[PDB]
Amino acid sequence: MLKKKQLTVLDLHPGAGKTRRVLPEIVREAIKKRLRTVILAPTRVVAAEMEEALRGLPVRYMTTAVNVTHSGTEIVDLMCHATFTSRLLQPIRVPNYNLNIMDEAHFTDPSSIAARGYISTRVEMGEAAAIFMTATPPGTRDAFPDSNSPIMDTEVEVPERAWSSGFDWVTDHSGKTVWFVPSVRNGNEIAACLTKAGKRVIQLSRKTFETEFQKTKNQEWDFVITTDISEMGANFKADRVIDSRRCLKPVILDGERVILAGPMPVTHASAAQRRGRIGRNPNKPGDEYMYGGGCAETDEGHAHWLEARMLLDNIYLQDGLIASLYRPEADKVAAIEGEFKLRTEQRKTFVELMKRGDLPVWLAYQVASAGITYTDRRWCFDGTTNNTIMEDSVPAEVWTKYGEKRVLKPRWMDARVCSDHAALKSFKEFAAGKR
Ligand SMILES: Cn1cc(C(N)=O)c(C(F)F)n1
Repeated sequence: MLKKKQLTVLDLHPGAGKTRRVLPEIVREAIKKRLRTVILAPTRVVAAEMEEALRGLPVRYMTTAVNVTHSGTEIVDLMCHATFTSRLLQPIRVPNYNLNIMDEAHFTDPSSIAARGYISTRVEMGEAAAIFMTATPPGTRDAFPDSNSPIMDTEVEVPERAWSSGFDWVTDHSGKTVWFVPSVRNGNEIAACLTKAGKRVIQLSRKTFETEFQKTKNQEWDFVITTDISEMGANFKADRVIDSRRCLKPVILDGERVILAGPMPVTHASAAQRRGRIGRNPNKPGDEYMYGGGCAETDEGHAHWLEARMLLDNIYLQDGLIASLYRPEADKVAAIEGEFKLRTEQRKTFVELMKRGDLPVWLAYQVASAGITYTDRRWCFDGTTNNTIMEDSVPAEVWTKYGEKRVLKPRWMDARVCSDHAALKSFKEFAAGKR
């Protein structure tokens, strides 16, 4: 695996020990061979788990999720996917790693797709080796891969709203269930229904995942309601998955706005990862997977792949060369390489709108490319009428940095800024000049 110009897809089935058994073997070998190595975790939670698997090996943890005193001498770095791409974007020197290891390498967030693109391009250039660890590489068509123990698969109608009758099987179960919903809002409704029926429910989503995931260890629970973020290496001591088989797809319409389309079917890779939360313990056969729809290749035209191009157009590789997306996932977007390359000052604005601004990549790009500076929030208020953001069926309002109450009506409307209460709260703070 370790030879220059090699990219290896380590596609052992879910729970086959890629992270806890194989990875430390790869790391030991890398250190013996004096290969400057990076290890890329999808989440802080995974980073912390990796620390436990690698304990006693000389690894620099470039994350506050791990409390360790480094020697200074480590030639192996560990950071999150997002942190890697973030450092590439910024005017900070990122070592040209000889070996690049991506765990949970199916992650479809823009920064992860961009990271794969950059790393695979380095490998194709002859510069580096890489190892992508995932049970579900890009374009997999198998939603039902092998497991540590047999799984009972059943196609069944799964509720997506509060119910009073007709789904007794949901609540009659005495074990622990992980339930994949397509959005925070939808999970909130199902969670409230389960709570009303006497169940203990934890909810997980991107923004809450570190904090809330700990509750799954510290408290007793009957249900975990989660979005697709729990596809990325989240482990639960569960005996059932309920899978709506549904997700939201950000879609750019007319180059002009972003909508959250669907809910619509998940990919085969996502379904397999959802399912792969269970069947993990060879001493507990008969874990259940209840699934409420089919799969489809809904990554096609999904905005994350275009956003990944926006990231990659703005990462230095060599002169004017631009990294390509990783070949198996490169046709998911119709983009011209370099179309999104920004001049130095607009690039810095772009970066800052993502990093400090916490805006979606697409939105950050619209603002930066328009020649707007990071602190200039006039664009949050001067959109067309149909860009009015609504909060409880009334237009959302903030007090501007000038102290004037105005309706939130962004010049570029990206649905992700108001997909749930928390998101809209954050966008309100942004529009007000509060970060
Ligand atoms: C990516 N790449 C750039 C060069 C070069 N230095 O101009 C070469 C090699 F064939 F010399 N590969």
